[PDB]
Amino acid sequence: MKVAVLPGDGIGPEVTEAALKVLRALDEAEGLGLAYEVFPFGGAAIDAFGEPFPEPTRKGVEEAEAVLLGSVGGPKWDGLPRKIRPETGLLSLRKSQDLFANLRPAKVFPGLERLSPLKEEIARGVDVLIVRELTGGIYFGEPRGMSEAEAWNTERYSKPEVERVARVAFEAARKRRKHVVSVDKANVLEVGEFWRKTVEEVGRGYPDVALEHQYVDAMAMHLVRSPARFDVVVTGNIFGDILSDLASVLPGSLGLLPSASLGRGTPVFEPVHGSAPDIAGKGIANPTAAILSAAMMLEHAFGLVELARKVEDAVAKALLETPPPDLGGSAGTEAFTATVLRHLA
Amino acid sequence: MKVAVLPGDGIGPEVTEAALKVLRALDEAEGLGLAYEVFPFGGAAIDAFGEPFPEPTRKGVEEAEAVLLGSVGGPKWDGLPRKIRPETGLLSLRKSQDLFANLRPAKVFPGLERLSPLKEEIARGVDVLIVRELTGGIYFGEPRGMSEAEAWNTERYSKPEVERVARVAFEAARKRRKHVVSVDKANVLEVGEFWRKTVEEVGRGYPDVALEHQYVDAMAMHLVRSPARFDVVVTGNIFGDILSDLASVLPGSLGLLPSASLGRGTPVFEPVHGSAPDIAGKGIANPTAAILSAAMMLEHAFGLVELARKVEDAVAKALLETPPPDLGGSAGTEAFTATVLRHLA
Ligand SMILES: CS/C=C(\O)C(=O)O
Ligand SMILES: CS/C=C(\O)C(=O)O
Ligand SMILES: [Mg+2]
Ligand SMILES: [Mg+2]
Repeated sequence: MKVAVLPGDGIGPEVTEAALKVLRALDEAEGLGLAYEVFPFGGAAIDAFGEPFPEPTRKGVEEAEAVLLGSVGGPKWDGLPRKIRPETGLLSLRKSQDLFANLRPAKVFPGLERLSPLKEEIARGVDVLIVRELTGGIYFGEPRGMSEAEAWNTERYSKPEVERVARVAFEAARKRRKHVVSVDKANVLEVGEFWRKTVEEVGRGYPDVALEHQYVDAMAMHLVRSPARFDVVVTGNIFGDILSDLASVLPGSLGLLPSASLGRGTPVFEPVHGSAPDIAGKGIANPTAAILSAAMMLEHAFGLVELARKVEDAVAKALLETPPPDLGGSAGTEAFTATVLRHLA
Repeated sequence: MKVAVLPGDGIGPEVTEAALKVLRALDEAEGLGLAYEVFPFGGAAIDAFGEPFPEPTRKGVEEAEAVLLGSVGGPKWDGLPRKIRPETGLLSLRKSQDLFANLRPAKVFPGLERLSPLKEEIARGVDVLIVRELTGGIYFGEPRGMSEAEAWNTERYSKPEVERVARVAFEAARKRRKHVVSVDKANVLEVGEFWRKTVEEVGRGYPDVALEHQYVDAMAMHLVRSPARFDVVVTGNIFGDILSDLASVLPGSLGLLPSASLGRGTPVFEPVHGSAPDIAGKGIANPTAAILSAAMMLEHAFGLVELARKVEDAVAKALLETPPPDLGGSAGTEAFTATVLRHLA
């Protein structure tokens, strides 16, 4: 279990640190290879190297079997050359490993229905994972331009691009509730039809996982009227861009949300939240997102599903017992983490 | 006020009839040109003409200043040649008038917050109109195809296409709460940038209406966390296809939802709901959608905004006093309509 740890900026190191306490506790009690090293990333890296993705860090990432990322960015770097801003650090990092699968789970833990924008009965049981294709589609298609009278972008997927992201979604569902929904616009766009026929075929290699197809519009509705019926959801880039964002508001607090990015290279696992300069150093950031990213790490990077569910279950109990300030309670970062640890023990 | 009335099938004529009672009442009390004629459309037209969009109806549409549509379709026509199915009637009708602007309002009437999938506090006050470009974008772009190893669609807007739909949204906002949000993916797609710069420029011709720009993902979130802050929302075809569907689940009952389609030709105003064969002839269909389409007609086709708000206000009072079965109450089509009429008087 060789992890490169990239705490970054703002609340990044605070929440990262909380995740490590959890990973460490887990190491001592269960004995894992846990070996890890802290590299400077983003702002922290600029401060000390003139650039956000240094070669020592680049070296660490490569060699590591997984990256636990914090968050990067902040005022003290916002007026800087695009090529060198902390955000372009993220972009290089991701590109550097050809991560084509973004996993974002939206979960409403038992008792936390009160937080959802949805009504109690609709929010109960929600636990959906959105799997987004990262490297293809309209965001990257050629030809693409703007003339004065018109503009054009091209949505483009090839068969191997659809296949790999599909495969990730199926692996994921097998570790979960064995049900996949694939989202396209197949009744209108050929790229849609193409997606659907291709995923249908991949699904044939996972006879344990059921597969079902919906239209992106239909799906935007279901995510609001009845999100609790879904398990894994997989889709193309732009739609994933919309849908995970849609799914994400569901638990009703930013501090709850983890992320994994998978592909060829080193998997990266990060909280969705940014570096939160307005609260950095206050010891109040909710570390759930980070801890849940470690959980996701154990799961997707190390096939350690049971340990992942153990963290999740501890976190779910902590969120009830000593909820953080963003959940309406009082537990600062260290104190909440201590509650997670009481439940791992 | 020359209206071609196209009741169609299933609950179509039932709910259409309710809207006419309202329009008629409104005619006698306020004196409008109300003149109208019932043409057979969809199934009804097939039954008696071998085809769903007959030339008498085609004639009526053209010559009429507005079409009040019911709904078409049903089992007794589903196994028929594409070219002749009731749905292709809809398609020809719409095409025949080059309707490029689809307006769908999602409204949570006071006291009906209980119906929303959203929580009471978020649902209160929601009254958003989604304006969708109908005739351009990726749904229609060339080149477009599927090979065996890949598939491609092209998203394409020209400056006059963006302009006309923008204009419709601005006209609409002036009649409402004078605030427009334009939704694109401008930080990634040139078509996005192009949309945004173009709408920005149109906005300059409506100095009474404020204009604001969001990303389709951001907007999917806002529609769920805080839909009550919006007035008119305008966007491209595919995004509109997603977003209005998203907005539409918000009032929390299909029977509440109206639609207008505007362009060069005759404006058509219809309920979003289909022909509902499973309840046709039972005298229970909620006629709110239809009545609200007449309301939309008065408004968008005849600039009669005050009369439109009068219908809306009556409908809102009826929905509280004698709610229909789909709202959890008992009022069948005639009885609910009678409650609308008591409040128009
Ligand atoms: C393009 S991938 C973005 C994320 O993974 C995030 O915002 O956490
Ligand atoms: C393509 S436009 C669709 C509608 O207007 C509707 O479903 O009511
Ligand atoms: Mg399968
Ligand atoms: Mg303006």
